[PDB]
Amino acid sequence: DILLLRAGLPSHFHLQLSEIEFHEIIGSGSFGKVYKGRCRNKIVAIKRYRSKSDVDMFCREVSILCQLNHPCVIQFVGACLNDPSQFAIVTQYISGGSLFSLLHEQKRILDLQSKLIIAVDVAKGMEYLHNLTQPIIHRDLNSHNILLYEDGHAVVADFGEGNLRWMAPEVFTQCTRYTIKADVFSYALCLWEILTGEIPFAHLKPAAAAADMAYHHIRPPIGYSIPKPISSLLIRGWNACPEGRPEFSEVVMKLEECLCNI
Ligand SMILES: CNc1cc(Oc2c(Cl)cc(NC(=O)Nc3cccc(C(F)(F)F)c3)cc2Cl)ncn1
Repeated sequence: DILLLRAGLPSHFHLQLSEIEFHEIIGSGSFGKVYKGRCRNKIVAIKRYRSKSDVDMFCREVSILCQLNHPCVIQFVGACLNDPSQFAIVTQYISGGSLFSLLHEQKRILDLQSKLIIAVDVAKGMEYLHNLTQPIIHRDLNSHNILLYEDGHAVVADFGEGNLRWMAPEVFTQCTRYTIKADVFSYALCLWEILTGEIPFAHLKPAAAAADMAYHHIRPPIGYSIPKPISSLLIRGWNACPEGRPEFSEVVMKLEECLCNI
């Protein structure tokens, strides 16, 4: 199974653990630890791994990562595949921190152009993922999974955390496979999060906020201040009906159009 991955993975992506230099620990998880370090004269982040469940996730992640090549998506450096002790995933380190920190922790006041540049960059990355021959549903797009360069540009990542006529809506929805349009919903919430500088339903806990969007059809408030083209993107973006949400190819277009008038 691992051998099948070794073969499909381009040779230049093959790392030897000795090639990788581990400095500090940045985060933890079910998979193991995430180190910062140095590899091939680059400052990198290393996802070091500690069952068949765990390995299935490892192969999945590498298979995803070796395909990704876009300036708005995380950048794969390589993977070490010799034996399950040495399993690691290396990516180019990004130093500007998450979008979450910029908005809610550093609480920095942002120009509309600064806001729109991050928003466009995230839309491009998503457009990229959705337009792969085998499209990738991020499924967990949020401001924690959006990293920033020091000049204000953004990158999309993933830290890794019967008859229908009479069916209850919650039951119907579980029988309906979700699509890439699930990312457009998440994205819309991020877009609101950018412009307002507030966490979506900040006064609520996560599961409480989710229930109000699903059961009670509540969205974050869209003020008059927010520009017409973007408030439009919001309205259509977090539409309960997936088919009513726009593609990222259109999202990029509308947003780039805005960057010209600013
Ligand atoms: C703190 N600066 C960092 C941290 C860092 O850690 C990471 C991150 Cl953030 C991500 C990943 N790997 C992935 O994101 N993999 C992935 C899997 C499925 C889909 C996607 C995507 F991009 F399509 F959403 C990405 C690994 C590490 Cl070590 N990396 C850089 N700078």
